Amino acid sequence: DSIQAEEWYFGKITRRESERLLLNAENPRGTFLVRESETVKGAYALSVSDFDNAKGLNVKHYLIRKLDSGGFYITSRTQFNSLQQLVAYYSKHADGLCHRLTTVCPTS
Repeated sequence: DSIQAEEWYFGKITRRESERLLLNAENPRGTFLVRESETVKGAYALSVSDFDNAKGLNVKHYLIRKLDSGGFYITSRTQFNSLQQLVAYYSKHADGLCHRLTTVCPTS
């Protein structure tokens, strides 16, 4: 219920560590996690594995903005009341991302 209970929530890990976890060649395309942003205080980052036509296995990082008035978004036109809801939504369809979210990042 709290974000801290969610298996895809890794909290305060670095961008480099997110890539280490996500770049496993075993992870399906759209393997993901959510971490605290290291660039924007109080924001989150959605880190997603991908297979790029030119660069092969790569990780894409999307900034999730947090509103003081409540709510989260990658883009202000598609807002959610929780990170849980945002994850559910992007798990259904890419809607802009490199791929829909498919697999919770296996751990380390």
